[PDB]
Amino acid sequence: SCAPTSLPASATELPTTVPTGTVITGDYTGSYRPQVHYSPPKGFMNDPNGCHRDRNGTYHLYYQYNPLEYVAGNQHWGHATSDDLYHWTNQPIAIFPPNSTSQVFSGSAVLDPNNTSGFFPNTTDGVVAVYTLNTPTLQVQEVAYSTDGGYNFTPYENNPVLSVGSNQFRDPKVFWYEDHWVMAVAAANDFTIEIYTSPNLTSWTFASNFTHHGLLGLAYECPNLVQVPFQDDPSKSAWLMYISINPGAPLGGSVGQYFPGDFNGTHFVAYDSAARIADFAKDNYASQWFADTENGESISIAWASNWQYTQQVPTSAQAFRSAMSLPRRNYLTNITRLGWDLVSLPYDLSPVVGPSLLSSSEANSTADVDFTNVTSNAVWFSLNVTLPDAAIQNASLISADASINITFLPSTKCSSSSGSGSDSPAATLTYFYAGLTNGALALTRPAASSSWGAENPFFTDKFSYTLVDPLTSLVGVFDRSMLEVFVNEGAHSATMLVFPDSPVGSMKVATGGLPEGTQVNLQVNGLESTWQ
Amino acid sequence: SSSCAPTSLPASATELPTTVPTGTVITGDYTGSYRPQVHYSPPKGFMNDPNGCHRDRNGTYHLYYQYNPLEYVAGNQHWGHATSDDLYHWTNQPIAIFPPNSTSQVFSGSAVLDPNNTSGFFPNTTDGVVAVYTLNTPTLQVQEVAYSTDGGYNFTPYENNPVLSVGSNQFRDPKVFWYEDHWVMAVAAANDFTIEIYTSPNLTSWTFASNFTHHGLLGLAYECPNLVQVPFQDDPSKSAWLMYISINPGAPLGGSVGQYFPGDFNGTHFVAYDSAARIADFAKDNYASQWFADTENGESISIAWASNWQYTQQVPTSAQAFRSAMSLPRRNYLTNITRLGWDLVSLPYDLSPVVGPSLLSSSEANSTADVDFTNVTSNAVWFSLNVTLPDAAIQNASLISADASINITFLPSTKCSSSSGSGSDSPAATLTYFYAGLTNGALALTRPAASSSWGAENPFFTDKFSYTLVDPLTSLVGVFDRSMLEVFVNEGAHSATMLVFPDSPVGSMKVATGGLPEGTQVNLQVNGLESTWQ
Ligand SMILES: *[C@@H]1O[C@H](CO)[C@@H](O[C@@H]2O[C@H](CO)[C@@H](O[C@@H]3O[C@H](CO)[C@@H](O)[C@H](O)[C@@H]3O)[C@H](O)[C@H]2NC(C)=O)[C@H](O)[C@H]1NC(C)=O
Ligand SMILES: *[C@@H]1O[C@H](CO)[C@@H](O[C@@H]2O[C@H](CO)[C@@H](O[C@@H]3O[C@H](CO)[C@@H](O)[C@H](O)[C@@H]3O)[C@H](O)[C@H]2NC(C)=O)[C@H](O)[C@H]1NC(C)=O
Ligand SMILES: *[C@@H]1O[C@H](CO)[C@@H](O[C@@H]2O[C@H](CO)[C@@H](O)[C@H](O)[C@H]2NC(C)=O)[C@H](O)[C@H]1NC(C)=O
Ligand SMILES: *[C@@H]1O[C@H](CO)[C@@H](O[C@@H]2O[C@H](CO)[C@@H](O)[C@H](O)[C@H]2NC(C)=O)[C@H](O)[C@H]1NC(C)=O
Ligand SMILES: *[C@@H]1O[C@H](CO)[C@@H](O)[C@H](O)[C@H]1NC(C)=O
Ligand SMILES: *[C@@H]1O[C@H](CO)[C@@H](O)[C@H](O)[C@H]1NC(C)=O
Ligand SMILES: *[C@@H]1O[C@H](CO)[C@@H](O)[C@H](O)[C@H]1NC(C)=O
Ligand SMILES: *[C@@H]1O[C@H](CO)[C@@H](O)[C@H](O)[C@H]1NC(C)=O
Ligand SMILES: *[C@@H]1O[C@H](CO)[C@@H](O)[C@H](O)[C@H]1NC(C)=O
Ligand SMILES: *[C@@H]1O[C@H](CO)[C@@H](O)[C@H](O)[C@H]1NC(C)=O
Ligand SMILES: *[C@@H]1O[C@H](CO)[C@@H](O)[C@H](O)[C@H]1NC(C)=O
Ligand SMILES: *[C@@H]1O[C@H](CO)[C@@H](O)[C@H](O)[C@H]1NC(C)=O
Ligand SMILES: *[C@@H]1O[C@H](CO)[C@@H](O)[C@H](O)[C@H]1NC(C)=O
Ligand SMILES: *[C@@H]1O[C@H](CO)[C@@H](O)[C@H](O)[C@H]1NC(C)=O
Ligand SMILES: *[C@@H]1O[C@H](CO)[C@@H](O)[C@H](O)[C@H]1NC(C)=O
Ligand SMILES: *[C@@H]1O[C@H](CO)[C@@H](O)[C@H](O)[C@H]1NC(C)=O
Ligand SMILES: *[C@@H]1O[C@H](CO)[C@@H](O)[C@H](O)[C@H]1NC(C)=O
Ligand SMILES: *[C@@H]1O[C@H](CO)[C@@H](O)[C@H](O)[C@H]1NC(C)=O
Ligand SMILES: *[C@H]1O[C@H](CO)[C@@H](O)[C@H](O)[C@@H]1O
Ligand SMILES: *[C@H]1O[C@H](CO)[C@@H](O)[C@H](O)[C@@H]1O
Ligand SMILES: *[C@H]1O[C@H](CO)[C@@H](O)[C@H](O)[C@@H]1O
Ligand SMILES: *[C@H]1O[C@H](CO)[C@@H](O)[C@H](O)[C@@H]1O
Ligand SMILES: *[C@H]1O[C@H](CO)[C@@H](O)[C@H](O)[C@@H]1O
Ligand SMILES: *[C@H]1O[C@H](CO)[C@@H](O)[C@H](O)[C@@H]1O
Ligand SMILES: *[C@H]1O[C@H](CO)[C@@H](O)[C@H](O)[C@@H]1O
Ligand SMILES: *[C@H]1O[C@H](CO)[C@@H](O)[C@H](O)[C@@H]1O
Ligand SMILES: *[C@H]1O[C@H](CO)[C@@H](O)[C@H](O)[C@@H]1O
Repeated sequence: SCAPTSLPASATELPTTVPTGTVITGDYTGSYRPQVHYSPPKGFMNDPNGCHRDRNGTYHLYYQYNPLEYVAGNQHWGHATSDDLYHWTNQPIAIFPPNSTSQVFSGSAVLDPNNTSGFFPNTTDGVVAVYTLNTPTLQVQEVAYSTDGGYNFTPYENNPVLSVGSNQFRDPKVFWYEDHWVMAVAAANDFTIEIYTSPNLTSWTFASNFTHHGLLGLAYECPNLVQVPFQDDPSKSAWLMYISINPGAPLGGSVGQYFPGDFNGTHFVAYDSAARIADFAKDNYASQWFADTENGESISIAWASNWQYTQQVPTSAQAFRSAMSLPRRNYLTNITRLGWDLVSLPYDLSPVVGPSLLSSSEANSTADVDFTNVTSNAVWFSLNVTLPDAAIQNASLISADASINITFLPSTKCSSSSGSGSDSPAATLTYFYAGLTNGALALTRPAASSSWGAENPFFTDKFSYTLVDPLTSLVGVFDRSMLEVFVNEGAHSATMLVFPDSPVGSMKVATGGLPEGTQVNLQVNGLESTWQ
Repeated sequence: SSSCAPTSLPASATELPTTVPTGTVITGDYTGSYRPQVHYSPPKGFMNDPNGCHRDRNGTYHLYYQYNPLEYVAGNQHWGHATSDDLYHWTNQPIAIFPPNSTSQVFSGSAVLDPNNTSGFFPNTTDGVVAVYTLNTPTLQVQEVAYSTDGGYNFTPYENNPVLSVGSNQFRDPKVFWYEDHWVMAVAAANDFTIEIYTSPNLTSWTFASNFTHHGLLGLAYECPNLVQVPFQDDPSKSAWLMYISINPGAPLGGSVGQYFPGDFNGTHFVAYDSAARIADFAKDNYASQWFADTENGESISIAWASNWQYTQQVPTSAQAFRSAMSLPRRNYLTNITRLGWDLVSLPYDLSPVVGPSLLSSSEANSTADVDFTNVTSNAVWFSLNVTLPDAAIQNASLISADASINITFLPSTKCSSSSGSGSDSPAATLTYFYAGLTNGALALTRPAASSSWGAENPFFTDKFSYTLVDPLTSLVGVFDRSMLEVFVNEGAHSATMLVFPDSPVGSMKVATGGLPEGTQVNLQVNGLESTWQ
């Protein structure tokens, strides 16, 4: 059969009061509902919050949650748990505002195993949440603590723990550094990340400012100050300041940027004055790193949307708005010429990988992969290309036509008669080894595939990144309404929402003009739903 | 007389010579349905970066440009030359600078007047022009000098060229200017993401002064640096220095883009006021901006190449005898905008010489004005929309309806299009702005894929661009010129250059406002523009 395109009113109707102590029940069957990404059971989700791995290995994801509407507001912290970052268990709402005229904005969570806070005299797995409380006139930082492993939180009796008398002061990311707690918090409309320190998470002292770096956009948000291992040597690492900006991103709306540098417990110093954008498309925002991971592990997740159209995407009839990105493992590397680069790769996908749909070593060919049998409507693919040494040593031996095309094509079996009726691909990827646009990689969601997408004036159709080195590896995940691509071992990555009128039913992978002796290896797998 | 511009031209108008003409102006047919009528485009062939931009002592503006006279793609670079007194009415001139042989190219550079004969080239004239440009060879990029004594038409190479080599193949686009007591060159160490600053007493001996490295967006290369002094918009007695750098490829929208840095320059060092990156244009088709040398005091005048390296060599205009047009000429200022602070202002240079008949004037709020310009033979229009919100709405924006918006749509001609079936009526370009609601301050500029078979199929021809204001939109000015739309927001605070290649020519425009607060004043003015070629 075919995934429903709209759900019964009982699956999409939202409560008039926020459920306390109860898990919100969700129908995850909609034709747009991602099957291996997190999305809330009902309602509207945005930024990931309080991300941490507990001592039993369970990942806790919290998130900005409107349980009452399909648009942003009434923010609570939703909560889901996973042991593998793919199979999620919805949990009751973790943090509630004190009244209907306040909202629980973004923040972070840490384990306090040594009871620095004083909240945990008889436990070693105390969790402290540090979050922004939004009121009509102020944004302040507050603490709440959990003794049950991060399910139920109690507000700190002397909240707030930090106010500067500002209405633009939010998204505290807290972490342990040697002998004290560090908070990175956004003085959002001043384009400043403020660094504060604390011995106990409740009394905070100003250390330093990081101001007017990289792209300003209209606000700094969701700062993450994290230590990231080197891809080619995970014994080595550097600090990275990751800043989300919204609005005012170059593609429009929201985007993440980063700065490699040094951190010494009080001051972050960037290695240079350059601006670096994390993702070359527009649906990757508010990346948050999981606290309490071990040495050599950098784990993050982002909200896979854009503030310019997140509240207008056509999924509310399927009981949700917004999904998280694939969970990510991060590295730092140097790429040819450009130097510093934030590597993003999908966190181990093995737990959701299903049957092989195609395995091919054919070069200069077109492989058609039908996945109308894959009930998840989600696929993974990996394409490796190894050029002959002669082509690496002399690039003038590569034909101008040497290229790769990947197209995701609409289902004939589950086609909508109401949409475009187009045979337009839902999504395309094009790369040129040489010619006039040498190294250029285009990722597109053709307007002709989506009535909604064509009409939305911010739903940009085409994205590109230009490689210096030849493309040697490409990995992708398509999950009903999302495509993520990872180029050259995660050197470059892009997160793109797609809302085709007809569900994707097949994909074509074409290579052509590749030099004599070029090795091509393609693998495609159906993914297994984590919700069904 | 024709009723519709030709979409394809006779082979005589498009066929390119097999040898580069010397001493002769290349003849051009400027009638194609995509040929801009108030922007500069080469008579035939392929153009890119503006070069050697300067005003001579007679008040004549000289535009040079990267020129392939032999193909409709980049290569065989010479300097083309056109002159104007007003930066709208252009006169094509013979090719100004030629490579020494068939295996070298004249890459980008700048030109200056040397009235005091610092160079030694001009013992008997105060009208000497010196061009400083990159010579590209298979293995090297070096800086060379050439001088003109006839007012910038014919150049002679300096006998001891090159004037500057560092043994690099990525070393180009020198912009030279006078600072107090010496010449300054800003030149790109392109693949090192460094602008090198050299000084010279005479334009032929250059000394290294300082580096400006790894600032703003890196892209894949730094190109065409401009280090210029720009007056304050609200106070012409004040100014600051600006480092303007083009990057290609690797721009965030894909391909090529311009960025800038406000700062201080003292003759040897440029120091940015902060570590922020600032993008000049919020669309895709504005690159290699160059400032005119030797303007009057307090006039900052620039022009850019209105294209993108990802599709400039593939745009469907070669059948109309050209590839590439320059942007409108721009008057530049610096200002502070709400919250963001420093901002490069770009406004169209005085358009009065090309303004034709008024097509529409409206004071109506919450209405739709339909403007037919099928009778405007230039197929080019200017519009200005002013909006004055009531003070109550300025002081408290929660008083503005979520519906408060402006929509501008450019619609295909019924008079010059006989096309039928799906997509036939798609707008060629749209502009949408919201005062409030979920995307408050958001301005979208789009070129619908459905309007252009070529644009839909090109994988780099991005359909939608946006910029988000902090302040309400109070002014919007635009020029549509056959195949180009440029928009200027809030007195040139924000600007965008966007190419459009609709299957049918544009014949009409709709301007709609809705949901505007009670007592909002709106003024809309639209004029046909007069062709500068015809
Ligand atoms: C993947 O899709 C792209 C289109 O997005 C294909 O690229 C295009 O390929 C053709 C064939 O090489 C190009 O045509 C050629 O034009 C040049 C002149 O520019 C000519 O010298 C060649 O003989 C040929 O006729 C076309 O320009 C090009 N389009 C773009 C936008 O670059 C690509 O071939 C596809 N690759 C595969 C493996 O399917
Ligand atoms: C001012 O900036 C210029 C341009 O960045 C500097 O010259 C450049 O210096 C670097 C470092 O010495 C050179 O990079 C290196 O190149 C060699 C050759 O391929 C390579 O073996 C090394 O691994 C390294 O990447 C670069 O070639 C060179 N570029 C140019 C155009 O000369 C210059 O040193 C700076 N001067 C000062 C005083 O800061
Ligand atoms: C650190 O950064 C903050 C934020 O930019 C600075 O505080 C701001 O200071 C300016 C100038 O007085 C005020 O106009 C803003 O309203 C303040 N913003 C906030 C969030 O308070 C602070 O002065 C900086 N401190 C240091 C030591 O540089
Ligand atoms: C201009 O066009 C836009 C659509 O692009 C109109 O926007 C919609 O406005 C209503 C409120 O009036 C919202 O509820 C919709 O969500 C908006 N659409 C989008 C895509 O955001 C806008 O009203 C139009 N304005 C005028 C003056 O015609
Ligand atoms: C709601 O709580 C916030 C602090 O949490 C307080 O500032 C505000 O006054 C409260 N509002 C009402 C209506 O009680
Ligand atoms: C809790 O810790 C206190 C010290 O603060 C100690 O006296 C007591 O034995 C502990 N109680 C339990 C149940 O472990
Ligand atoms: C981890 O498991 C232990 C033993 O089963 C249990 O006591 C503890 O509560 C668990 N911790 C968390 C954070 O769930
Ligand atoms: C945290 O440390 C500060 C500074 O010593 C102290 O004043 C404050 O009381 C501490 N808070 C708690 C809850 O221990
Ligand atoms: C951190 O480094 C800064 C210089 O960037 C220095 O001023 C400060 O004292 C250092 N702090 C510590 C804790 O070493
Ligand atoms: C990248 O190269 C720089 C030298 O330019 C070096 O200092 C840094 O450690 C390198 N980083 C990685 C991740 O290899
Ligand atoms: C691919 O096709 C190119 C272009 O026709 C040809 O030169 C080459 O032999 C082919 N290479 C492979 C690996 O099949
Ligand atoms: C591509 O290469 C990577 C690393 O060498 C490997 O893990 C992967 O299985 C390869 N994929 C294919 C389709 O051969
Ligand atoms: C062309 O002129 C350049 C610059 O003088 C020189 O380097 C190059 O060798 C010349 N090429 C030939 C083929 O003469
Ligand atoms: C330019 O000035 C330098 C330094 O005084 C001098 O050596 C050089 O000969 C001059 N060049 C000419 C062409 O006069
Ligand atoms: C220009 O300023 C720099 C510092 O920014 C200084 O080192 C240099 O001496 C100055 N040069 C002149 C000519 O004043
Ligand atoms: C912008 O504001 C800064 C700080 O007040 C000031 O130094 C600068 O001169 C201003 N620039 C303009 C163009 O008004
Ligand atoms: C425009 O219409 C809105 C209702 O949509 C109304 O509130 C407003 O008063 C009108 N404004 C003007 C200037 O007529
Ligand atoms: C808008 O006002 C400006 C001056 O503020 C004026 O130059 C322009 O002609 C006006 N345009 C309209 C639409 O009234
Ligand atoms: C969801 O859209 C589908 C199109 O496949 C319809 O069949 C259904 O009625 C609902 O509108
Ligand atoms: C979504 O809307 C469709 C209308 O076709 C129904 O099929 C479904 O029950 C739900 O209301
Ligand atoms: C509300 O009712 C619908 C059917 O109309 C069910 O799908 C759902 O489980 C709930 O009972
Ligand atoms: C649940 O909510 C959805 C989205 O608003 C509706 O389409 C449905 O009928 C029910 O109200
Ligand atoms: C669930 O119930 C608790 C009980 O006090 C409320 O505080 C909460 O807002 C929600 O309604
Ligand atoms: C969570 O909400 C459910 C709704 O039925 C209750 O059963 C529970 O007591 C808690 O309020
Ligand atoms: C230019 O394009 C137009 C499209 O209608 C044709 O009429 C003409 O013959 C030429 O192809
Ligand atoms: C433009 O179209 C004409 C035919 O109308 C041709 O002569 C020319 O080669 C180009 O295709
Ligand atoms: C002149 O050039 C144009 C573009 O290639 C052709 O359409 C025409 O036939 C002639 O070759």
